[PDB]
Amino acid sequence: YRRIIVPSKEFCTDSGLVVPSISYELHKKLLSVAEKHGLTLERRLEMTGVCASQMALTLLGGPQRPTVALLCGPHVKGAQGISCGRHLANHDVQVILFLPNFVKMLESITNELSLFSKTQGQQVSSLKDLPTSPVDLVINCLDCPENVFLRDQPWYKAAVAWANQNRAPVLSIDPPVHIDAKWSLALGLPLPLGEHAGRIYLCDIGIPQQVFQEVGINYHSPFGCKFVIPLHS
Amino acid sequence: YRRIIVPSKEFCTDSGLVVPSISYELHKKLLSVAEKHGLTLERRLEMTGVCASQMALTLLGGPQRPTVALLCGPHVKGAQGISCGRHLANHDVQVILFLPNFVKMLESITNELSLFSKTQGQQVSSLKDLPTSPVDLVINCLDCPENVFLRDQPWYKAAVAWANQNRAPVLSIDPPVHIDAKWSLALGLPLPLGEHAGRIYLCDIGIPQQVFQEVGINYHSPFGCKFVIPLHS
Repeated sequence: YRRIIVPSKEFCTDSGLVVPSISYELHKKLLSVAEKHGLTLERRLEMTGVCASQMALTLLGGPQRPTVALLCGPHVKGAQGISCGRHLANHDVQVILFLPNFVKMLESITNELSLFSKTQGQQVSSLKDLPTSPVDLVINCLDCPENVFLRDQPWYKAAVAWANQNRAPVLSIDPPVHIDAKWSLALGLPLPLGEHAGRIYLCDIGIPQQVFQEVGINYHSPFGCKFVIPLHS
Repeated sequence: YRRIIVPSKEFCTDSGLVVPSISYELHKKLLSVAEKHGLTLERRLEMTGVCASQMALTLLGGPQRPTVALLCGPHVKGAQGISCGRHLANHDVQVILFLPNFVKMLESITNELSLFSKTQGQQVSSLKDLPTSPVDLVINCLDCPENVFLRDQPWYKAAVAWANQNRAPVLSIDPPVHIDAKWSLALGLPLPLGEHAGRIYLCDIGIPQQVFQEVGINYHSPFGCKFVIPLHS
């Protein structure tokens, strides 16, 4: 039944609990309020990396080491990818992180890269440095909602072309609404993601119940004991 | 076999991998270097809360709601308990958090309580406000290594007495070396915890391989695909 009421796609859990989508703006408002009450970006980046890497370890079978190609953009969504990549590298996954070069440094990127640099992971700026043969998993964090001209950039188009030619299944962490992912990972509550997001999962990102209430969402947890759950149309 | 070499108790994993203890001083050094490289306290508090709550949810049976009494001190170890408590509350566990009153405020406590206040959790400063009947789980975060006189304090002795009389099993998150815990949770690498720690588990707190090397530890992950693992003598 319906325990989450928003003030547009609707999903349900394995147990039948309805989880509706929220708009980009309401998701942004929710996170801002969460941040005001002490759930900082750095905290969320850390938790998102742990919980995403747990999901990806499940996708990798979770018993040579499996190989993951991580495709990150120069934005906060790409920083979430680097966190996930560091946690995977910490757990003996062969991680190759692609991130194009840029000039305007971003705090979250700088911080995640600093920790990633101390792992056995490989950071590359060229798509040619990525494996030729299909990897076990591609993780896609190339696109960000705030960069409307990002999808027109040659570097982006090449990265997408690389993912399509590799043949490994694609997990997209926190993709935008408008690469065909095998799976996609929504955070907190889903945006109205469509068929190109593939199999949709939801990740808990630490948001207390009353933060939802403050933005006019009547929220009850759809997670049970799990931090990442499958969602169905 | 031995893939973790330190410059004192030794544990092993289910698969036979040897995990040695390290001194308090080396553990402190390890985390300081981790911090220097961007693994801030706030990130670790969030991660520790997630992974400890995941462990606690397994102890709770991982399916009325289960009930947890959280006993925290006015210190960083107590802040780790509050983090675990907020994550449990987010997952529909009935959480009652004990923290005694104090005057010298602490950033980590303040930030964790701010988030916990927005959950359905209950914060209390009196032991009489805790259940009269056995709860499902007691989580102990009462003691901290930095305070040698803490155990002499009436408030602490009372809290320990409360835990001993409740009948519920006790999980101790990150206890000091010198309450008989059923299980204890070590972080990153274990201290030489003895028999009063009960069944010892190790939690991944997100520390990259090369941070260990910088403090003289030849480290290889004992975790496999798990973020919390049981250790045996």
